[PDB]
Amino acid sequence: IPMVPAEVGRAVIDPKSYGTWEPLLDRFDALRAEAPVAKVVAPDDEHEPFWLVSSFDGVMKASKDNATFLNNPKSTVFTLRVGEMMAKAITGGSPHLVESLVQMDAPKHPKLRRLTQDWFMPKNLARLDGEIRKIANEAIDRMLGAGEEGDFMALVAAPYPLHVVMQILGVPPEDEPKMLFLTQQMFGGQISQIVAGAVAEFERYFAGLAAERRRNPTDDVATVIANAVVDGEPMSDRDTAGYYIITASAGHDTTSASSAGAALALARDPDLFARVKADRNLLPGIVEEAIRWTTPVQHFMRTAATDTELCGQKIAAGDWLMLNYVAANHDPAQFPEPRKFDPTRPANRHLAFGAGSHQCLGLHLARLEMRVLLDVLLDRVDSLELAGEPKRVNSTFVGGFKSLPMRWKAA
Ligand code: HEM
Repeated sequence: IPMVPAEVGRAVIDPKSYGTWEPLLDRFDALRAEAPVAKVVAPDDEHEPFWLVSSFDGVMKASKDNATFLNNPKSTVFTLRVGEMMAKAITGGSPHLVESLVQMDAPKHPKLRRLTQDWFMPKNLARLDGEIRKIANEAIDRMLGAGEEGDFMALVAAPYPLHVVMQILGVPPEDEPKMLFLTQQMFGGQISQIVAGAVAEFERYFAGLAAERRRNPTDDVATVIANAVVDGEPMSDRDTAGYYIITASAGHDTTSASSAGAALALARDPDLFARVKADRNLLPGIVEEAIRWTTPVQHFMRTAATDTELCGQKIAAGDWLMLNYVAANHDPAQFPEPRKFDPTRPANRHLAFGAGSHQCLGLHLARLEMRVLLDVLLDRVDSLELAGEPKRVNSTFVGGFKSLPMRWKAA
């Protein structure tokens, strides 16, 4: 049993390691080369032990072997023992606050996933070009309305993807502060009874939204969810609400982070800014690299179903494991100069969307949201730059930017 070095075991679980970023990257360089599958054990037992998987190859094999590496038995995100208890008191014994797609395994998982799979294809999403473009123009309206200076997060990256996800879920605009509470507080990085209450309110709320989409079906994803048939029957209100909830929470901060990372890289490299300004076909490479370079979803966990080996390391039945995508996406085995923001890297070769049977349902939509936003930005600004220091959020699960002060000149 290889052990992670003590300092690294402390760092990998610390939200501030992700805000800081660089030192953690260095610790992954040293760890991944010596022991890409290594045990993290807390000296005073504040969390259950887990295997840190730190190489691209480890995360890739772990991700693809969904029969061996399960999402349901244990919390799907790293948590300290206290958070796990809190979750179980809130739900009456499950570690999953809400139990949605990402927390399920076969046979239930693929049945529910398959429901929206067609809707999430590029083909179908291309029908939302206009609706997204309208929300991007609204985002850039706010940017330019602020003057020649302001916080890119507050103005553009934070609200925009949430507006897009409200639009595809049929959430009315006046319910925006409820959705933000949902993605910023309920999820995001006797209080048990208020969270239990709030969960139940969201479920009742989404059950009603789904009722309306059964009466008045539309082209959006809420309609697909609401009208689903599983095993000859409709989905329960719990599952139906679970589907709305995951779409919104998987869809928001993640796309905020990569949108932000893309604007950051454009702001810091004005020669690249000018080239994509003149040739928008450069945009897909930039989008893809912003997702890799930011790695908005920083880890997911798994539980081993059975005794197995990963990278020749023995893993015992019921072992908890962290698939660390930050570590995976900065592996020099796959990425030359892993640190550099490089838009010339090829598509569909990073692990920011994971791989295997849970691979991100929304990855085409995410990419599309970013491409559209950036196209709009590029038409409407002649010049962009940083006006202060970019700050990362301190969180272990979904990361991103707290603050992104910039300065620009309106085209
Ligand atoms: C840059 C933006 C995004 C990133 C980095 C990202 C990342 C991920 C990752 C790593 C997973 C788990 C994959 C695995 O376990 O192998 C996932 C799952 C998922 N994502 Fe995305 N995501 C993003 C955007 C979105 C968007 C915009 C939506 C929809 C609006 C979405 C919907 C989902 C859903 C429903 C799942 C669960 C899939 C399943 O369990 O089968 N995601 N995402």
